[PDB]
Amino acid sequence: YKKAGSEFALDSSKLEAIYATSEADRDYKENAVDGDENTIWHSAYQAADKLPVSITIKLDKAYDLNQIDYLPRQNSRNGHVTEYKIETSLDNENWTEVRTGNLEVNEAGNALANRGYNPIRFNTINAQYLRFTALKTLGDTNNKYASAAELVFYGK
Ligand SMILES: [Ca+2]
Ligand SMILES: [Ca+2]
Repeated sequence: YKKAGSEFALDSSKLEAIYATSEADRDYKENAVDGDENTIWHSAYQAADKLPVSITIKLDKAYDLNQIDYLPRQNSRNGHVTEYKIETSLDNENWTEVRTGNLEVNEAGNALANRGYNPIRFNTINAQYLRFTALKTLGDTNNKYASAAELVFYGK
């Protein structure tokens, strides 16, 4: 039987990545919301690159949103987000801060506790744009670059 809430997951074709602070290689912003667990967005990792970095997703219409799931890159820890901010907008110009938060880490504070989908819930807000910002991340250099395999959105 279904997980409470799962019927409200939006198809990934409804999510367009319209902005990211930077990108590396072929790890395009669009890959954070292409419904493919195997493709990632990864921000750039040259000397002047640093956190924070953001990625902005446009939905096909406004929704009443109350959750996104963050899926970490599945075959490497580089860019795993550990602290994030969520903002939303109706017009891609006036932003509301909807939450900041942390994803759980291990005892050492150097690896994610949950390698799968990490739920990020917030009070329902009508929005057509959501900006996800990586404030802290893990990697072979920590707190420098972010990645995301998927951002799954829930709304009505
Ligand atoms: Ca998409
Ligand atoms: Ca992907």
